[PDB]
Amino acid sequence: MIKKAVLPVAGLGTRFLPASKSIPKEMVTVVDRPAIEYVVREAVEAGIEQIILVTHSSKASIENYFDRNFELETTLEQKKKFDLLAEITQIVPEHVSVISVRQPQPLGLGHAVLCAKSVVGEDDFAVLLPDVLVKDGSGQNDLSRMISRYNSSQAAQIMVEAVPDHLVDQYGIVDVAQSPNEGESIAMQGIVEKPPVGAAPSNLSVVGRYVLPAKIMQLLENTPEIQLTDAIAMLQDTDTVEAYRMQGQTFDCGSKLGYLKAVLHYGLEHPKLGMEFKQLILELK
Amino acid sequence: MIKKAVLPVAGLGTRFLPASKSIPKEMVTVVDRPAIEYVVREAVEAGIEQIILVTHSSKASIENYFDRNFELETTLEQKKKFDLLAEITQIVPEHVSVISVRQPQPLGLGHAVLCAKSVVGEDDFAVLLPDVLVKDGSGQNDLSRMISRYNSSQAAQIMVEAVPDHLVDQYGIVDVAQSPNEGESIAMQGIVEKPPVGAAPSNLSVVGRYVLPAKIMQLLENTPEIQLTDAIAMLQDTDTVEAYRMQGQTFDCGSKLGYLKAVLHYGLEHPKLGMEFKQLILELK
Amino acid sequence: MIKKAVLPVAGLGTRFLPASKSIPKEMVTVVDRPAIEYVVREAVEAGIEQIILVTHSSKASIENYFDRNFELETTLEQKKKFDLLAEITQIVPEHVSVISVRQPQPLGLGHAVLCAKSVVGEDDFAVLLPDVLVKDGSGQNDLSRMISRYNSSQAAQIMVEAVPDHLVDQYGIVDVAQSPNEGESIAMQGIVEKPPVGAAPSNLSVVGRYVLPAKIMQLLENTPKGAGNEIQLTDAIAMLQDTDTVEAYRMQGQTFDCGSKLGYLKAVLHYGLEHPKLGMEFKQLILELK
Amino acid sequence: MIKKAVLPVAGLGTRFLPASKSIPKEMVTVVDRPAIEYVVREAVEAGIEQIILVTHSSKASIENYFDRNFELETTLEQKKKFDLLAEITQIVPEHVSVISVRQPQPLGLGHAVLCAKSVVGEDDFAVLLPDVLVKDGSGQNDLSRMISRYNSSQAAQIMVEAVPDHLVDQYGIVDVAQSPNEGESIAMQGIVEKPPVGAAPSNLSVVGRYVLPAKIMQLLENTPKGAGNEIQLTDAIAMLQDTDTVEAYRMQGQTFDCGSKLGYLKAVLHYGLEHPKLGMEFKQLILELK
Ligand SMILES: O=c1ccn([C@@H]2O[C@H](COP(=O)(O)OP(=O)(O)OP(=O)(O)O)[C@@H](O)[C@H]2O)c(=O)[nH]1
Ligand SMILES: O=c1ccn([C@@H]2O[C@H](COP(=O)(O)OP(=O)(O)OP(=O)(O)O)[C@@H](O)[C@H]2O)c(=O)[nH]1
Repeated sequence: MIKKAVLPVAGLGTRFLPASKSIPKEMVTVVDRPAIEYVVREAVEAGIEQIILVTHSSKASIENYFDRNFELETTLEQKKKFDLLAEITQIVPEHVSVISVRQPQPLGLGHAVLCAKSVVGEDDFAVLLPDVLVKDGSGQNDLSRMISRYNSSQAAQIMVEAVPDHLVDQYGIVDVAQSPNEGESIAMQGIVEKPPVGAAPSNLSVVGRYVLPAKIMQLLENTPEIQLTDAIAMLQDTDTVEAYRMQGQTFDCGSKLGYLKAVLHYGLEHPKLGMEFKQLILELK
Repeated sequence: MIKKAVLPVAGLGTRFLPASKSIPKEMVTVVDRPAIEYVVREAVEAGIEQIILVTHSSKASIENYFDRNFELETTLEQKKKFDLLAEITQIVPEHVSVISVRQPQPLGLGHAVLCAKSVVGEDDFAVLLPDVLVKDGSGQNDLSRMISRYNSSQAAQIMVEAVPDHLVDQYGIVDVAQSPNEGESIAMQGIVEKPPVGAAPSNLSVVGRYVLPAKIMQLLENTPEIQLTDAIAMLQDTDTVEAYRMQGQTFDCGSKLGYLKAVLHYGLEHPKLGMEFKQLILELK
Repeated sequence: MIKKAVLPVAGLGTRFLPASKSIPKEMVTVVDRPAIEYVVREAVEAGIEQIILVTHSSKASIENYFDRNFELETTLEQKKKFDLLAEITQIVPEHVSVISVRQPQPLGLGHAVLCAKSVVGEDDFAVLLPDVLVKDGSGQNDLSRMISRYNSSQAAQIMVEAVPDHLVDQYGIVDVAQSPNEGESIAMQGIVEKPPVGAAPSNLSVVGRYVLPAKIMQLLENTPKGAGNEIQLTDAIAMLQDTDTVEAYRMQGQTFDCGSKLGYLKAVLHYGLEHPKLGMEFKQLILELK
Repeated sequence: MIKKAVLPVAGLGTRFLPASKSIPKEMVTVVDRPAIEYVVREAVEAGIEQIILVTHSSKASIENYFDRNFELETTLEQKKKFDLLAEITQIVPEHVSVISVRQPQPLGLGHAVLCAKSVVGEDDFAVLLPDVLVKDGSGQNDLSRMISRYNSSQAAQIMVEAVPDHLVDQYGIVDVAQSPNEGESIAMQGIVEKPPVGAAPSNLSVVGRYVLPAKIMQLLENTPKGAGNEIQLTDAIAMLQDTDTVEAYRMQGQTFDCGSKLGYLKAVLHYGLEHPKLGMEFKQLILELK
């Protein structure tokens, strides 16, 4: 049922500078590969088949990464390095397609999603914010848990995670009666942006993963900058909308410390370099 | 009904070299603008709303041309040149979208179209070969004549034009009982590629404009290189397929002489420079 | 003798839109190649060895033009188009180097030439404005003549061409005593911008070809007007006047301004006709026009 | 004294895939900036003024890094992030020029340095391999020491570092008589590639930092092996031996090979810890690991 995902990648990264000065914030290297690969992986391992990049003129290198590189391939055949040729050819299955649409101007997330309207048509769809990485410890990643819940419930889904009470002021936070269990959804009434450290209706931050109906493109055409949460509220007035509580862990690769935490955590766990990396950490003091 | 058009632009141009050495053959300048603009114009003036570029890693400059250029725009505001700012902002209507999908490898036109399968879905669609320019003398361009004929007849359409008998050997040529009139279609049985100057079943060359059903994506998955005409033949075995005979004139911007003929002909007729150009020609001898 | 040339190619090409919305002005097709090829050819046929491109972050396609393209070469081999592959491989003699340096911000032509300071060092150099094409010549080209002149005289050289009396307000024209003969120089004491139709000191227009000494870099670092128009080349040449002779060289040849849309079409026509292979078939296309 | 450095940065980065599939190896994030920033910093802190990038047609992002980004600057202004805008504006001292020349085909390191011939001219120059980071130092850095050494002695200088006896087969190691002290040089008579574990002429590894005279360009034009491995730098330095002293300089500091995936992670760790702002909070992330 849910086969399309919008990845809004058009935004420059003022928060991961100068790393992203001359390359997309999404192509910054997490262990041995760009951060966007962990996000595209996440989508594909949860049944996506059309990755829709809403992109900017400065970000060919993102499209290129999921395309074939003639000169680099046919100097891994001139040399005899077919292990590597495997790492640059088979990034996503033959049946997964990567599409591009440009965001003319940076008029917000809701505007980004709306640029995708031509491509999503009547299909429901996932939204995945590339600067957030999500790490699963099971065999069903939180995007898949969330999609199967959309599929049965037919309620829009918004991935959330609890934050310390003293930082609710840094995040979108959901208006929810009771906090659901790790892995399940509750009904939600709306999102409060950056509520003061006293007056939040939960400790559950909007993490940056959504499943939404085609309907919302209409809603986005008619908001009071176009911001997503406005269209999500407008959705309240017709349908049920649930907040999904993730089982996994997040890293904001936008913040310098969230990216250094992603390198450490994803590195300890790399198939090959994990044990040799664990070693390099031990040798430090 | 017919709202999507596939523009296969992934092919390098060995025939317009060195012009296209470091820029796409499609961005070569015809009077005062890239050749791709005449083709996108053609599609939009005939009711297209999703231009689908099947593209290559070397061709960002094509996507860029239909996107906004921050630094160039906001030094036409620092300067006070709003006539020009009009020529770089309003290339295609707000409601026309430009989509990109990459052709991994150059496995032929039929492969190019098939790369578009994710985006076309069940919709019927137009195919427009960018290195051919088409010039109309009426108020209905041959792509529009051809689309309205698909719409009523439900028969796939293949734009054709008559060639001298001594050059049938340079072109795809249609197998057709009688030649239709300029502006109308006949039934056709197949295309013969480059038949010898004796044994052609008509003098009507395949010009490089099609209207096809979604069906053909299935057909293209199952051809004996994947070449379009094979899938078109396979279509014969189920549906009627008509050859449309254009009222207009062509220029192959692929050949050095067809491009010099496009500059002359399109230049004599430029809103502003037409009369000043006509002048420059007169002054020559 | 003179081995180095600065091509300032960092402009956003506002005069030639939308053609240059998304590719350099310098990569516009004149017949069958980009304009920049005709300017590099001209330099090279005058013994220039080092082409110094003062460039902008979107002008990679200029640099790619004089470099080798793997995927393009290998598709030409696979099609056994060997003469073509030989042409797109030898764009510049093998002894010719193409360098790049960035113009950080677009502060005009003197600031652009100042950006080549480190690559020019103590050498004397030509400047070629790439938006001007200069065609025609019996033997050696106008740039060669003007260089042999800089070599003998050791006077800065500024290429000028005679314009009709009623258009001298469209041009920088030079303060000279008498107009020299075609292919000769004369001392000049200033250039006036868009002089008034009545009273201009000659009919000889500044063309966009210079031979200057390294000295000029030090002068470009000490010309005012930094916030108004930023660094003006004519102001630095004015300062050179104070210690050094400066001469106006008069072309034998004929220029074409591929900055205007209408000068571009003049060039396509004139180069088209003279094209060694298409010229005759292109004349044929013209005749057939009515 | 020594004002010029060639950074050969034209490789396709096969050792560091898929990280470098679609961005230069040289633009890989080490903590919070690309690797190339650390190599340019090092050169500059040793009085290098002209950075000469020998580059490939896909390495624009390297050149864009040391240039100004209009759209990026104007979005930083609109967000009143003025300290950041000041940082991304002054990446290199204002007296430092970054030049580019293309390596037409990938024929190895001597062919790359030969591509800088026209920009080096008669000047003596450093070569810095950008895939090697060199950290640490009490006062002036290893490259400064090695340059002041090239200045006094007028002997080609090759930076070497002591490796464990059982790994000398992973390295080019130098034929020296005695190993010098850290921060000192000694005459060397050859480098042997991956010498055998038993018998190597020292434990001092070639690091990828050189000070060479212009002479070497003429030698690089006359070293054989053109079709085998193409032009080898060690072959040209061997030929320099024939007329000129050549010395091995021993680092005070410590290198990191961001060509391997595992040397990259060493660098991130060691630079992370020493990062002037994140170091302490990054140590904190390590402690919390179990
Ligand atoms: O107009 C918009 C806004 C946001 N986004 C998407 O949302 C995120 C916005 O990325 P930003 O560039 O806005 O975030 P940042 O961390 O650099 O911080 P500031 O610039 O606010 O200081 C990115 O993931 C982007 O792709 C868009 O694509 N377009
Ligand atoms: O695999 C293919 C084949 C063809 N095409 C599309 O069809 C045309 C093929 O363009 P070509 O590059 O094949 O044509 P050319 O005129 O340069 O001649 P040769 O290379 O054959 O010598 C272009 O319009 C291209 O976009 C593709 O997009 N992909």
